[PDB]
Amino acid sequence: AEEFPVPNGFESAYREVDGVKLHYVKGGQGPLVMLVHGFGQTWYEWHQLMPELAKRFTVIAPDLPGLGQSEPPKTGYSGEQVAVYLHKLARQFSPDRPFDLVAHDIGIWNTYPMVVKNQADIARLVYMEAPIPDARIYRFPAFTAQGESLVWHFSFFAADDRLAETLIAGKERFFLEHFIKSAASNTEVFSERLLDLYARSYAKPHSLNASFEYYRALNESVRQNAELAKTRLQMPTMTLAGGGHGGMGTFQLEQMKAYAEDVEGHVLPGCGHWLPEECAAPMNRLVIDFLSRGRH
Amino acid sequence: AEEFPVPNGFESAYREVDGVKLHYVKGGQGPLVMLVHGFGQTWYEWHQLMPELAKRFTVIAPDLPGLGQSEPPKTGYSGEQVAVYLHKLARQFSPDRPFDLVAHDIGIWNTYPMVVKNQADIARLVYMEAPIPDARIYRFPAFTAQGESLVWHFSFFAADDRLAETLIAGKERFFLEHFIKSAASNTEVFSERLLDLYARSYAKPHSLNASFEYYRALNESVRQNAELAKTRLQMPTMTLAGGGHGGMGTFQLEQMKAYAEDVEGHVLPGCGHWLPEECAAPMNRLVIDFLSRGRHH
Repeated sequence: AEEFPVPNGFESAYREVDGVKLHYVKGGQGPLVMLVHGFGQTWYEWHQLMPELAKRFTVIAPDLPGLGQSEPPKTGYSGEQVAVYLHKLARQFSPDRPFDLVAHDIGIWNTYPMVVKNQADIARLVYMEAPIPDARIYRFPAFTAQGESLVWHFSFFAADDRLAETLIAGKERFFLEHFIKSAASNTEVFSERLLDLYARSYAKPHSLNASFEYYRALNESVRQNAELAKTRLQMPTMTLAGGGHGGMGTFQLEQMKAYAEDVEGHVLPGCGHWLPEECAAPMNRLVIDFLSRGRH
Repeated sequence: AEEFPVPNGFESAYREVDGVKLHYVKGGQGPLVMLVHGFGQTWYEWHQLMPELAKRFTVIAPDLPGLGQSEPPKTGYSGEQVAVYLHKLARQFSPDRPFDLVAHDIGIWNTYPMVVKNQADIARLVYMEAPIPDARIYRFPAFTAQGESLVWHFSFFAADDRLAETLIAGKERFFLEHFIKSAASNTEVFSERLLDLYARSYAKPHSLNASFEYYRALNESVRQNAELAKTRLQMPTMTLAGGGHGGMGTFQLEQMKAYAEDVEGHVLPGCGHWLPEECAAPMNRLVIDFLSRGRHH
């Protein structure tokens, strides 16, 4: 059974990586591009980009460990631990050539360490809508003169006593709608059917827990990255951020400048946090053009 | 019915104030001292301090509107609106003489406006463990490297769609134990028995909603206080703060210095947010001593 409809010409499949059964959807021909989703979502957030990208690239979109249809990690949920699974998965399909990486939301947390540690393996990098975990996150305000801040959920999700699972269980559909729409500019793209699909997936008890374990490991990820960041990224990089309600604005590019020698960035007016769904056409265009500057 | 045990020699009663029935516990003789609780709690947090004060003062401890056994406010939940109820209540019992005020947590939010607008009615003031609503609250971090963010719950509670009530309804007892203990240094004082009492009270549906309305009005309270703070507090004031896990530390006194001409502050080591329960002996002593510098029975 599939949690989300697979696009025509793609296959839903599984690979064991270090004893963890990872789910992915894969299609196309050419050099490999890996697309990595974030919280509240699955591989499916890429379903509109995948068909167009598959015209020029072999495209793979995995479910993060514990989410979608992927087994939980056996090591842990820190960025460095999770990135190993994603790196080895990619290498199973692109052993002889570097591959491209596109990541969104906590997809960034779960890929950065494998990028900085295996630079020869990464041809081009696209990062959108999420801080790389570092001391910058400790400056985000708890509360704003407009109400809810962007990242108060960091503390909610990281809290012990299984605070988040306990409060959210039985109300996954309600919570996810509030969470997604509150960080959106374009709330309409999130139909009741779409939210139904996402809620059913993350409502699996192991997935609801997995979701929050990423946040419970965030400080550890920050400590890990403090060491990793001593080495700058050298591959061509592009950042994307939403310029509307819910988006990161200039933060995305400004942070990445401290990490990457060769980076260009765009802020998309009228778009919030969920770029692939809120602003699919221009996001898809920018990603395709950026990756197509290389061999394909 | 009483949600919490009234101390010997005290009475539990009600007073209608501007159409709102407020519950309070009262005892003792002498000048009036009003003690105002905050979130997650009721008048009962003061129950160990009350008998001691009542030896020298008339002591009144009301339930905040909508919380404990008090009706919700009819006007609104902003500090200025709620402060009217508390000021009028106090003044029914002390119409011809100034009274003392002790406030904890959102008790501060709900009293600061009536203090600044009626300075002659307030003899002495003790504030503990909460920021006065102003621009400083927008600088607290959402997420910390060590321990936990002190005020991330502001956003949770203020969120639209009744996010907090919807998630917490039916799970009040679980949520309150986590909330209280995560903001405590001495977690051991929060026995299951005591937590049962507090949770039962704020589980009343109107109380759960009321709790969050105070946070939904926080920005409005900030805007109100921006005008009010143009006049400094002139009466003797004391701040207390926990120095341990969950406490405000030096922030309490540092902010109060911007509001008060006459302030002394204390940070209590090994104590978190819940001073009256976590550190009863030193907190009670500091409060009784400070209030007893003024005229008392």
